[PDB]
Amino acid sequence: IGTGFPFDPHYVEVLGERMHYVDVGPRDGTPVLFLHGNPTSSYVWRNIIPHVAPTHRCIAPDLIGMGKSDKPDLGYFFDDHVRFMDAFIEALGLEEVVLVIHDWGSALGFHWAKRNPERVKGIAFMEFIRPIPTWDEWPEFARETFQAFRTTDVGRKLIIDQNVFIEGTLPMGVVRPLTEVEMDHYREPFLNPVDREPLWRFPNELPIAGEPANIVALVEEYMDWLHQSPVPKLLFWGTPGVLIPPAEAARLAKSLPNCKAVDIGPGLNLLQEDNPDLIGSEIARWLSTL
Ligand SMILES: *CCCCCCOCCOCCNC(=O)CN(C)S(=O)(=O)c1ccc(NC)c2nonc12
Ligand SMILES: [Cl-]
Repeated sequence: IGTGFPFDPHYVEVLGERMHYVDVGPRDGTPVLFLHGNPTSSYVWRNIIPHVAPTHRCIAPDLIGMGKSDKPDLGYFFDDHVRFMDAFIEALGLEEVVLVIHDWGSALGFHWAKRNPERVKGIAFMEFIRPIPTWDEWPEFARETFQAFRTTDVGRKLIIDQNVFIEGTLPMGVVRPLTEVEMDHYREPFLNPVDREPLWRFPNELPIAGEPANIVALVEEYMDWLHQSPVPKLLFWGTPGVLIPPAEAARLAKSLPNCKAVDIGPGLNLLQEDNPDLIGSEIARWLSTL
C-alpha cells in the first residue's frame, strides 16, 4: 500500500477562500468526485485514484479547513461544509458526475445528490453517515469515547488540546497498522491546535439520539431519497466495520434500488487504507458498466 502522494496541487477560489483539490485523468468524459471526511483529506484516496484516472477524470477536494485548503475562522458546522462544497462544484463547472464518498463526505455527497438528482450518474460509498436512532446502535466499544467527544469540556480537551482524533481515533479506524509516514501526512494540516475546530465539531454534528435535530432530519431525508432513487449504487463494506456493520450492509444491498455490495475483507472505518486496490479496481469496473 503506497504512502506517497504524487499529485500536483490545484486550487480554486470558493466563497472568498482557496480550496485545494487533486485533479487527474482525461477531460473527455464524466468526472468522478471523491469526497473524504473526518479527520482525513484527499490523501485517503491516493491509492484508489490511480485505478480510475486512466479512464475517467478524478477530482478529490480537501474540505474547507482540512488538507491543503484554507482555514477561515468558522464554526465548521455541516452547513459550512455544504455551502463550500456546493460552491466548489459550481466553481469547477461540473455538469454530470459520479460520486465516490466516505464518512462526512458521504453526508455531503448524498445531500448534494438529493438536491441535484439529474446530475448524479452513480454513487459509490462506504462507511457512511446514517441516522443513529439511539446510542445502542453505535458501536459498543466506542460509545464512551464519542459521548465524551460530544461535550464542550472533555470533548475539546481531547480533540483540540490533545489531538486524539488524529493520534488515536484515526489509526484505530484501520485494521492493518498505519505507518508513521502515513500518520505524518494526516497530521500535517492540524499541527497547530487552533486549527482543530473541524475535528471536534464533526463528531458533535453526528446524527445520534435525535441530536443535532437539523442534521438528523437532513440525513433522514437523503436516506429516504436514496431508497427511492434508481441511480446506480456501489456499497463497499468490511468486517467488523464501525458505522456500517456487515448485517446492515447486506440489508442495504437488498433494500436500496440498483445496489451492488462489495466485501473488502477486514476493515473498520477507513476502508480505503485496508483494501485500496479492490476498492479502486471495482470502481473502475463498475464505471465501465454505467
Ligand atoms: C467517520 C466519523 C466516525 C469515525 C469513527 C471512528 O471509529 C474508530 C474507532 O474509534 C476509537 C475510539 N477510541 C479512541 O478514539 C481513543 N480511545 C478512547 S483510547 O485509545 O483509549 C484513548 C484514551 C485516552 C487518550 N488520551 C487522554 C487517548 N489518546 O489516544 N488514544 C486515546
Ligand atoms: Cl466525526
